[PDB]
Amino acid sequence: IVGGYTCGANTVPYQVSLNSGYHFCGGSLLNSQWVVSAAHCYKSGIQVRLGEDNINVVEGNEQFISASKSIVHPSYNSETYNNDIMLIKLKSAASLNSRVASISLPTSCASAGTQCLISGWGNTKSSGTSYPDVLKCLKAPILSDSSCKSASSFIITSNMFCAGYLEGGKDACQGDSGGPVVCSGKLQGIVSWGSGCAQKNKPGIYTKVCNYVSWIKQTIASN
Ligand SMILES: COC(=O)[C@H](Cc1cccc(C(=N)N)c1)NC(=O)CNS(=O)(=O)c1ccc(C)cc1
Ligand SMILES: [Ca+2]
Repeated sequence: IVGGYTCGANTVPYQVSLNSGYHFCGGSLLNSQWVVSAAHCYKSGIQVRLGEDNINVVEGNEQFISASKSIVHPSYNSETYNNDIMLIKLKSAASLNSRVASISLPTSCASAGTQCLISGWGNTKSSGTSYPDVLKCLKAPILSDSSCKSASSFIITSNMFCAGYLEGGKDACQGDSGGPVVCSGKLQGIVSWGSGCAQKNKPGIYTKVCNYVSWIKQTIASN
């Protein structure tokens, strides 16, 4: 997260870190047994880390639980990142508490201009690299598709939205992928892609979660 702020320990209790020896992506807890992340974060041997603030220090509220199954969206396209969404089932249910908690799925989508909270342990620099230990947070609005497309020339699909600031300085970044975009109490986005980080006229691109809720619910019901 570039241009954000330190969230405060466990203030984003649905935020998970995906670990394969090291943090590599974010995720969001959606019930005690399931995490949602980006398909482009898929790998085998994922350990889900819940209750994290400092990812390099055991502070006392963590739960480390191995993935038992990962399910990449049936129509995920790795070239364009269309349908960049994945479900991860935990080998054992998380013990839910004030620091390890689910985020509600939307019943309807979020409109342009709606303010959201984006969070993660990604790079905090727009030029070069610096990776934080504690969770970072950013408030950012959803942009209209037309403004986003005209400013950026990005090719996006109806399964993506743009959020951030066209002027630059505030954005998600490498290492935030898979993590949450929460707007008005609902998980509306997953950190997916962009061009650099926090560059002018290059806002962040997010998987549009509202389009996937029926798939999420039926997948969870059957697995
Ligand atoms: C700094 O490193 C990068 O090049 C960015 C990081 C990144 C990741 C996620 C979000 C942002 C953001 N600024 N909001 C930035 N990667 C990428 O930006 C994308 N990875 S990518 O290069 O593999 C890629 C690019 C474009 C498509 C359609 C699909 C995949
Ligand atoms: Ca920790």
